[PDB]
Amino acid sequence: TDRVSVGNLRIARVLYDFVNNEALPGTDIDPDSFWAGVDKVVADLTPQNQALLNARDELQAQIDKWHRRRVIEPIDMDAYRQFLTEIGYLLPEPDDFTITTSGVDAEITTTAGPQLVVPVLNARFALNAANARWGSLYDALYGTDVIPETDGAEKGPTYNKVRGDKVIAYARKFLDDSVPLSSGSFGDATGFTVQDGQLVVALPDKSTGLANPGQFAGYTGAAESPTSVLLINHGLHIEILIDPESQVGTTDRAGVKDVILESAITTIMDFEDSVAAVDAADKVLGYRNWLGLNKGDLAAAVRVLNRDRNYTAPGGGQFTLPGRSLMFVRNVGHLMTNDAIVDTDGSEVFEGIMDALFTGLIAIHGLKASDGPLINSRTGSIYIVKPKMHGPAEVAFTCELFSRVEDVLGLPQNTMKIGIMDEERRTTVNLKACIKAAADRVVFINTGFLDRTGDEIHTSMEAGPMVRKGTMKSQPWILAYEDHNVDAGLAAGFSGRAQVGKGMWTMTELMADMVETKIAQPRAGASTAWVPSPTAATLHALHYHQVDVAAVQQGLAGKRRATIEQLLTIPLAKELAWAPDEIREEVDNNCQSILGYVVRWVDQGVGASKVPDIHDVALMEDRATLRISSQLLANWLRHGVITSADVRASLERMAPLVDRQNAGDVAYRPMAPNFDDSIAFLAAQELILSGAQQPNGYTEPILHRRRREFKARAAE
Ligand SMILES: O=C(O)/C(O)=C/C(=O)c1c[nH]c2ccccc12
Ligand SMILES: O=C(O)/C(O)=C/C(=O)c1c[nH]c2ccccc12
Ligand SMILES: [Mg+2]
Ligand SMILES: [Mg+2]
Ligand SMILES: [Mg+2]
Ligand SMILES: [Mg+2]
Repeated sequence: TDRVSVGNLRIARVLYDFVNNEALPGTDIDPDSFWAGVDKVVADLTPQNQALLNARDELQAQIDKWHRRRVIEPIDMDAYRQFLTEIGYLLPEPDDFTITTSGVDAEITTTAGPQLVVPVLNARFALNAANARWGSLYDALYGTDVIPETDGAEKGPTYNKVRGDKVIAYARKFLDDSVPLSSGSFGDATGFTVQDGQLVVALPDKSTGLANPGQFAGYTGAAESPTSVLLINHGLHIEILIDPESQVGTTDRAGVKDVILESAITTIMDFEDSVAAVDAADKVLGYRNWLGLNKGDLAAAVRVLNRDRNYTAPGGGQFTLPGRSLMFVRNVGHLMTNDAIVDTDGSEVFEGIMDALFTGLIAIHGLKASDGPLINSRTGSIYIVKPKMHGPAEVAFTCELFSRVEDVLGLPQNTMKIGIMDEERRTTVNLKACIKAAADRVVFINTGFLDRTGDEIHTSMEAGPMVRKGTMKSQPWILAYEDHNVDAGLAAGFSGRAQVGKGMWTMTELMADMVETKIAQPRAGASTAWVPSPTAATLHALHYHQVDVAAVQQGLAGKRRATIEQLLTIPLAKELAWAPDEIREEVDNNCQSILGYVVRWVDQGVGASKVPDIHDVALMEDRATLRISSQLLANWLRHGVITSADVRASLERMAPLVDRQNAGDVAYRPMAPNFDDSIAFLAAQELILSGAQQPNGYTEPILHRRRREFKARAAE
């Protein structure tokens, strides 16, 4: 075969060559030392990794049996909690402590703003994401439904000046709200000059300054005639571009062309739930993009990474603001193996261990000058998001895994920082202990609420039928879970030190709703929350201007707003909650969601994209939504809500629907009418019917297997 032998390992040639020829040069790490380190880290940590997974199996088995020796319905909370305690699921809270993480960048410790997540396998999206640090507010307002397409203000093939005027007025009002004038309104401004180092705004009757002069951050061009004016509010920059000779500028009363918002302050380059990668060839594509990102030289077809932005300080001197979001990388979690490396017995190597070694190695390039200044962390950290951990022993393992990798890479200890996803129940209920296990590495906690819902369903699979998917977002457990996350963070001293993050808005086209509703996240003390696109980053940024996150977090200090009983309130459906037609649309909804996502995953290897749902609402969802949908259907089938023919009929009904929605594509092979000849259709069916039997309801084992099958089939 085509592998390279290194001690006990057999490494796929593509990955071996990539590491040697692309990743290693420039690092000063000796190739022989690196590979021997890989072999030794893998040898030392593999049995512990496996034991952690066995522990999940043991715990879930005990829970399944507890429910199966079932009473007559309502759960006895005191008994249940005592049970969780006795089996080591629910562990004691450690005493109060404060995190000690150092060498973290201001983007994480201090700045509250949007956090963008993007599939690393897509080079052009990853590039747009890195550049999303700065975004046009005019484009984001004009191009979405935040400005209502009413009579007269609708989007056409050419610019609609009536709609344009609304965009302008929306932005003026934002300016008045965020950086107030001493008197008057930006709506009445006729010009901007800089005089003796202070901003002067001409009104039609007089001139005025900012109510708070300190919000004047800089400018470009001559002071007497600046091309732009830079402001700051709540640590976020706003830049008024001034150009009377432009399409929009000629219409504006002050010659204003656009308002640019500092938007995606950080971006997560994703190797996990938003990509499909099932072998070395797939991993390498991802590693190569992550490499191009850190070196500054990634470029896509049809392009490049933005340079830093130049300004003149009011006081007088040239300075620079970052032109890119600070980049995290999301590694895969502890579950999966990947044949990119096998051992001598032919066993696949743990993929999470590989990601640490390789994304860790590659990240070193972002700590040094690109060939321009260094791309990423100026304070010397590597930021890794670690998803899907179950409890504090699993966090401690990641800690030791990073420590060992730091040794192999010749990096100082604690260089590799951890963004902890709070997205599994055993982590939620032991959160304080989970943070403590990462006390000198943690840079965020985040409520990954979609995965969290999946785990909620799987954990209590045998308890009874669960409420519908759309109901989950408002169940007591999840609300308690959101508050409990913030409390634990603030109490560990995250304020000023680490991000307290919240979850993804998935409805990419429903931007007016996002602007209206996602404001609840910073209001809840979240210093960050996830957005699916640069456009969504720009709009979510509005929320950080209206909400003083720092102040909100100070007010929340010391409070305990969720009990363990609330956390443990299983989302069981009640007596006769649904009519026949309600059950049927919930089934169709889920079968459509599964099919539309799985067909692109297995056939084209796309792990995330805009997928229209049943009512054609565009959704940017990923593997976690699949986890929920398959687990819910498995749960309804398990408890007799629906029959196996119900499931079949719905799959078979929804399948041509999906073929139609994707009739546009060219690599698309239709599932109907020969369903059993469709590897994707079979994968979809398997995720439901075998769903209850997947470890913690995870979808990767079925998905990886079927994608690999498809790839193999398309080669004979
Ligand atoms: O009485 C109780 O409340 C309680 O929980 C009893 C026990 O767990 C055990 C008693 N003998 C044992 C041997 C092995 C493992 C557990 C036990
Ligand atoms: O809630 C979770 O468990 C979680 O981790 C969220 C996600 O991964 C994403 C949800 N929609 C997305 C679109 C693009 C990239 C990532 C995502
Ligand atoms: Mg006992
Ligand atoms: Mg997740
Ligand atoms: Mg319901
Ligand atoms: Mg199981």
